[PDB]
Amino acid sequence: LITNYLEYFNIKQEVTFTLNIYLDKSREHKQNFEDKLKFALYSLLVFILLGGIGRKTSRGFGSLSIIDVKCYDNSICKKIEDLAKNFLKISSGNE
RNA sequence: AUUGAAAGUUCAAAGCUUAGAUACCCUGGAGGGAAACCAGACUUAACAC
Repeated sequence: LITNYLEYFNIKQEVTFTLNIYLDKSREHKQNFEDKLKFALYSLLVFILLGGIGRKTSRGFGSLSIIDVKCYDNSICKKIEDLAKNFLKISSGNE
């Protein structure tokens, strides 16, 4: 009971992680792979911008924030790289 | 009324004897127990005011 109670307080502030994304190229452009993938990368950006990880993300906990994005295949993601660079500096709320 | 008449190719007799469907021969080669999946959802009640 004490272990179960004390583990609950392992809450840290500012957990920082690196999310790598690998891609299987062997899975070809079957019908619409490239656009499906681009839409999925946009969905990932929208997740990083509007959602969080873990429990009760609907109440602010686990809120995510971008620190650095780096593309490695421009032809697929170079419109997500900059569009996420669009969040490394936010002067005011209206912006 | 004929170079005729008469005359059982018959009798006895084991397709038997010896003889190994045996000799050589890998159920082996190839093949990812993987694929997908949020430990998460939410506060409510009571009376006082």
